Amino acid sequence: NVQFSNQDGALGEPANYTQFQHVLTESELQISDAEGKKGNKEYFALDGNFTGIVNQYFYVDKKSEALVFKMKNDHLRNEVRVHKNFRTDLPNKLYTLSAEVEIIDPVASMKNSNSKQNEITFLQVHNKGLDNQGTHNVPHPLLRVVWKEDANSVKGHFWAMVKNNAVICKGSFGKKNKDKEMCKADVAYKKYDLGKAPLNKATAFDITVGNKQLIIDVDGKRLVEHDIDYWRHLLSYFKAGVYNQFTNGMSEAHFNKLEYKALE
Amino acid sequence: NVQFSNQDGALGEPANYTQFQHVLTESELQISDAEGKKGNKEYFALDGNFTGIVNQYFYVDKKSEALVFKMKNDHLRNEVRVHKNFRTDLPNKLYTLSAEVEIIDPVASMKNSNSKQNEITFLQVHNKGLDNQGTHNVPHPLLRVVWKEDANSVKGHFWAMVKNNAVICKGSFGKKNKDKEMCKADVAYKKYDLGKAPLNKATAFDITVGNKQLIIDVDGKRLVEHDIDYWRHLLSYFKAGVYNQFTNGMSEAHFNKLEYKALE
Repeated sequence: NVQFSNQDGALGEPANYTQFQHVLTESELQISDAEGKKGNKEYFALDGNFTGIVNQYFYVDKKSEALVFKMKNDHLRNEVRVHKNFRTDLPNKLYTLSAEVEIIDPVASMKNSNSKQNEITFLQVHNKGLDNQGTHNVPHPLLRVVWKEDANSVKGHFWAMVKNNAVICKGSFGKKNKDKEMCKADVAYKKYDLGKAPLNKATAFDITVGNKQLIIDVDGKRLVEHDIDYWRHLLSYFKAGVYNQFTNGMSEAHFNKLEYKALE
Repeated sequence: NVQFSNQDGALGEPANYTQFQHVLTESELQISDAEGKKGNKEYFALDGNFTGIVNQYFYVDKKSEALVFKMKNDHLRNEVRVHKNFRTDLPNKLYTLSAEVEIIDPVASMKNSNSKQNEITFLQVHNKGLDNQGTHNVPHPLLRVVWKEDANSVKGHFWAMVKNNAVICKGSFGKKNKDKEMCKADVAYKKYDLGKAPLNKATAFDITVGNKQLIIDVDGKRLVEHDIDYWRHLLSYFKAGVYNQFTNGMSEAHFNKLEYKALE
């Protein structure tokens, strides 16, 4: 049901913008049908060919040349997914996602939200599983970089939400773990305050995974340096865009820059 | 109702024999009620205190001073279980189980066996799981060292059955995997012929786990040297005794030597 159109030239087509071409070649698009049903998502450019992949939710702004990701409704998404499923535990192999991002009027996006979370996730490190096929996938990402509306009265900061073990804590395969100490919100996740999100300007994020480390630089400052030995068996991958943890509004993220690099 | 008895002195008590004291202090006993239900098991000596733990199934033969393990019925068990749940992937930590074992008249144990397997497992490396609590236990041991009746016309040989991935292939948590290629018998397992099992003679087994390697010496000859990078996340442990994969018989193994050694 996802439809593609540049609105007769109103919207720039991402594959035609040189600064995004290489990360698109390395990725596919995973995007919800915004008129569709909760949780739905569809995959495009499975081979990294983004020719003609553009619409009102995924496009390059012709004036700013920002790569724009939008999506509406709770738990729908719109994300570039870098194909490499990499090991996170090897000393000679480091994988880096570099973005400059501005979240556009996030307060308005959430003005009608009935969610207790009220987050926009715009960068992720997820796990594929034990192998490239997703065997024993853990349904929790290693990392969500979010814009969070209100974290105990701290308004509008970026946060890194870090899964701090490899334990399935929800769903069909978490029934035995759900109520254990390991699956408590305070144990299963480590939260890093990445500072106030500014309006009208971009913030640089550099996420480096490998050598049993999750590293995050924010505007060039090292804010996360987290050992992930516990994650060593899980092949992992990058996503960037938007994924909604709020109800009844439209999220909007502008990427001035989005690059992927593997150092082996 | 697992009961203990030295049969008024007919049977030597294992805790009183110096060559076995240390391995017992580091272990517990996991033993079926031989009159009990399929798959049953009870635990004793949880603190490594084997005083008073002896019966017709688990005792020291007074004349040979052989540590004897016996058990009857398919998939009933009688094993010592070393308590250390160790990492297998670290270069500076090696864990060794050293045994000298004779399988007593195994052909007669399996006289009336209706099993396609017809094995006696007497040494295992199993996994606890991600943690010391058994989270996400994989219900497949890394290693079973077995006496096998007939392996494609090869009779009475010792074998190392090595689980060759970390995939759950059976039970409630294996439904999604059990029919996939990774779970096929000749994919999930690597089988090492460890040579003919001699009668009336003991055989030396030295199993070393650590540094991403599973190593097995038989009579001082290096017959298994298996990379176990795939297992790196699974805390693992040693078992020795008898575990029956054959029907309507009594297994019996005699351990002249049983030592556990951690080199950290």
